[PDB]
Amino acid sequence: PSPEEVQSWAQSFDKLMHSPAGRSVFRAFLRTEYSEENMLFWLACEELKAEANQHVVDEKARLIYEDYVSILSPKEVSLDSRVREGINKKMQEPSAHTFDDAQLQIYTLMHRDSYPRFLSSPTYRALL
Repeated sequence: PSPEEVQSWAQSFDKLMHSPAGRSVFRAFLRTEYSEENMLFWLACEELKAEANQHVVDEKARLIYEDYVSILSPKEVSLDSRVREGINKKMQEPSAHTFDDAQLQIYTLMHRDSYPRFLSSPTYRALL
């Protein structure tokens, strides 16, 4: 929580996701703009990598395809296109890298829509 996490996260993005306190401040600022669901969408996607098993890989795969692609609330991650078909075709016999295309597209939305304002958001200048 020192000006290092602040000066460090402003020079590179990895340091922001490769640390517990980073994923935290980002989880809060986003909550304001009502853009936190995408946050979990990243952990749930990068969580399936600590498995790559086979039996649990299927149950969990549904939680992701169910909690979003199916239906649940207006908080549906902004996504739906050529990828909606690739996920439905790859859904059979999934793997620890099926959302690699979806999880990527989103990580880009936060980097492009949240980084320009986060670098100047009070949540980050509030500790500066």
